[PDB]
Amino acid sequence: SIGTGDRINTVRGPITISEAGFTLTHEHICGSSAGFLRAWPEFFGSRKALAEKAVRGLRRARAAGVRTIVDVSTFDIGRDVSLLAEVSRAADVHIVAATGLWFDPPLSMRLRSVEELTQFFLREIQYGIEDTGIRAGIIKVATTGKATPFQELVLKAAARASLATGVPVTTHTAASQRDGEQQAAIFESEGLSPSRVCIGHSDDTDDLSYLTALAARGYLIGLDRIPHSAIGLEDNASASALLGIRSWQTRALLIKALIDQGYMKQILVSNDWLFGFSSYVTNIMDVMDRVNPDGMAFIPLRVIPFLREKGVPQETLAGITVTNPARFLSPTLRAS
Amino acid sequence: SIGTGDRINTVRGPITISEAGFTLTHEHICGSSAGFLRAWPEFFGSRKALAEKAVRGLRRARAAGVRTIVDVSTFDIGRDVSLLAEVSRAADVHIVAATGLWFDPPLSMRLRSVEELTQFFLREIQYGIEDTGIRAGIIKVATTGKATPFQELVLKAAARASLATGVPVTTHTAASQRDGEQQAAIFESEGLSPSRVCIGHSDDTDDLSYLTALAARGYLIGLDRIPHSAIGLEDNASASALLGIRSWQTRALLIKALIDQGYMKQILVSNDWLFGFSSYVTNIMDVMDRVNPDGMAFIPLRVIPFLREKGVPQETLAGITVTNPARFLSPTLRAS
Ligand SMILES: CCOP(=O)(Cc1ccc(C)cc1)OCC
Ligand SMILES: CCOP(=O)(Cc1ccc(C)cc1)OCC
Ligand SMILES: [Co+2]
Ligand SMILES: [Co+2]
Ligand SMILES: [Co+2]
Ligand SMILES: [Co+2]
Ligand code: NA
Ligand code: NA
Repeated sequence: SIGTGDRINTVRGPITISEAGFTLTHEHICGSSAGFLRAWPEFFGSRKALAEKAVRGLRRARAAGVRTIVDVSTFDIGRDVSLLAEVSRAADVHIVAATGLWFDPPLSMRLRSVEELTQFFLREIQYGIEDTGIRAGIIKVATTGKATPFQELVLKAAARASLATGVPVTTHTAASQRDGEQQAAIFESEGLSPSRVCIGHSDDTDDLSYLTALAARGYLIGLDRIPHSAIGLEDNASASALLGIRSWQTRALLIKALIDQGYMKQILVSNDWLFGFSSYVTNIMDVMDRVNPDGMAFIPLRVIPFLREKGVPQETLAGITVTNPARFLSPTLRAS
Repeated sequence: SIGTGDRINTVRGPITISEAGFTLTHEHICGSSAGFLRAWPEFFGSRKALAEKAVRGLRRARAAGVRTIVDVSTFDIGRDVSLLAEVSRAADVHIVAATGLWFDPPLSMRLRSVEELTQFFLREIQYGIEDTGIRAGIIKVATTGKATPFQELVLKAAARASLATGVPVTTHTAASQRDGEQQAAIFESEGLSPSRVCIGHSDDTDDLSYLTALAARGYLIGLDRIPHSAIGLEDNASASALLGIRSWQTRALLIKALIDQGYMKQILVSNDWLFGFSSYVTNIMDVMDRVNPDGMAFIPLRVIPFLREKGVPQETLAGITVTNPARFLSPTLRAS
C-alpha cells in the first residue's frame, strides 16, 4: 500500500502524523441535524454558549493529554465545520472533520445514486466542506441493523471515496445485531482493505466472538462508547434506551479482552461525547452530563487508569491511544 | 381583526401592502433540503449558476408584471434566505420568506414538542431566519393524507404562531385526499381564523364540491400548480408521478369555476415553480423546464389570458393576483 502525503486533514489545516498524538477517534462537538444549529441556535442556549461549553470541554480533555479528536459528525448530524474550526483554535485541540452520511439523510441525499454520493464524499475530502477549504479526514457511515437499500449505497460510496483518497472509513453499528459483518462484506466487495475501516460502537455488545472475528480479518474495532450508561436512571425511558444498562467498566473490559486475545493493534477507543445534542429528546445533554461530568476526558481520566489497574501494560495503552489512531488516520492507498 | 403595522416582511425588509402588487403566492427559488445547497452547490452546477438562473427567471416574470413572489421554502425545503436576498436584489423582485415545516423535518425537528415548534416559528417570524434579521412573512405546513402525529404538532404550532404574529399560514395538501378539511379542523381548534389560511395545491383536485365548501368557510384556495403536467411524458414515470396527467387548462379552469361559484375573493394563484430541485430524481428540473419554459411567468403569460378569453373579466383577475394576495399577506390579528 502507499501514502498520499503523510499528512492528516484537520479543521485548522494539515498536520503531520506525529502531531496527532493522543487521539479520541469518535467524538462530536455537537450532535444535531443539517442546518439546525444555524437555524435555531437558541436550542443550545446560543451558538456562543455552545462554543464556550465546547472549548471548556476540549481544554479539560487536552489537560488530560488529548491532543486530537475525530468529530465524526456527518452532514446530517449537522456538522458545522466553522464551529469546529473556531473551537479547535480556541481550545488548541486538533479536530479531524468527517464526510459520509449517518441515519438522518434528507431527501436531497436519500434519492442520490452511489456515483452521485461518491462525488459528494470526494468533494468534502478533496475540495473541502462547503466553501471553507476545510477537508474531511475521515468518512462516517452507519446502519442500525440490516442495511437498507440507501445505506448500502452509502457504504459503497464510502468505500470508493476511501479507495480513491486513502482517508479511512468509520462506522456506527447496532453492535448487538452484529452489523459489522454485513458492513465488512460490502466494503470488501468494493475492494476496500479492512485496515481502512473501524467498526464503531463495538462496545455496545459483549460478544467477543463477534469482535475477535472482525479484528482477525484486519478491521479496527471501535470501543467508543465507554462512558455511556443509564445505570441508576432506570426511571428515565429515553436515557435508558440511548445509553443502555451496561456499566462503563463492563464496556472498558472489552478493551482488555481484545488485548488479551492478541488484537491490541486493532483497538481504537473513545467516548462518543458531545457538547450539544438536538437529535434526541430535549435535555438529553443535561442527563448525559450528569452521567459523565468528565465528558471527553473520561477515557484518559477513568478508562486508561482502570485498564492499567486490571493489568494492561502502560506501553500497550499508549499503542492504543496514539499509535493505532495515527496508522488509521494516515491517508493510505491500496497497493496498485 | 387587527393589523400589526400593515407591512409585509420580504427578504429586503418591510414593504407597504401596496408595494406587493402582482404577487405569486406559492413559489420556490430552489426546492432542496436543509444545508444541501451550501454543502453540495455543484449539484446545481454552482451556487452562482443557480443564482443567475433565478435572476433570469425572476426578471422574465417581472417583465410580465410580477412584482412579488412568496417563496414557501421552509427550513426543510433547504431555504437559503441569503440566496433569496441576493436574487431579490439582482432581479428587483420582492420575495417573502417562509417559516414552518414541510415533510422532510430532520430528527432535531421531528422530536420537538408543539411548544418548542411554536418558538422556532415565532423566531423566524419575529427575530428572523438564522442570523440574517430577514423575517418570515408566511408559515408553511403540509400533510399528504391524514396528518401524522408530528404533522398535527406542526399544524397547531403554525396556528399559534399565526395568532400571535398575524402572519398567514399556507399549506401543501394531497388535495385529492381532501386534506384541507382536516387542516381546517385542526386550525379552527386552535382558534385560527380561516381568512389567515390558504389550503394549497387545491388545483391538484377536480372535486369542486370539496373546494367550494372550504371557500365557503372563509379559507383561501391556492390553485398554485397550474403549469404542472406530464402530458406527453407518459414514458417518464418519475415525472408523471410528480406532475400528473391533467392539463394546465384543466387546472386553470378551476380558477374560473371558483369565480363562478362566487368566490373570486378566496382564490390565490401560483406556479409552484423553482430554478433548482434536488429533493427529487436527478435532472427533474430539466424535465420541468421543458414542460414550462415560461417558468414563473406562466401565470401572467398563459393563464391570465386564457381566463380572459374564457370570459373572466380583467378586473376580476386583477382582484385575484393583486387584492387577494395583499389581504392575505397583511399580518392580521384576531379582534381583541
Ligand atoms: C507516550 C507518552 O504519552 P504521551 O506522548 C501521550 C499520552 C498522554 C496521556 C495518556 C493517558 C496517553 C498518551 O504524553 C503526553 C505528552
Ligand atoms: C390594475 C392592475 O395592473 P397592475 O398594477 C398589475 C398587474 C400587471 C399584469 C397582470 C397580468 C395583472 C396585474 O399593472 C402593472 C403596472
Ligand atoms: Co453513532
Ligand atoms: Co457518535
Ligand atoms: Co408542496
Ligand atoms: Co411548493
Ligand atoms: Na484530502
Ligand atoms: Na414579523
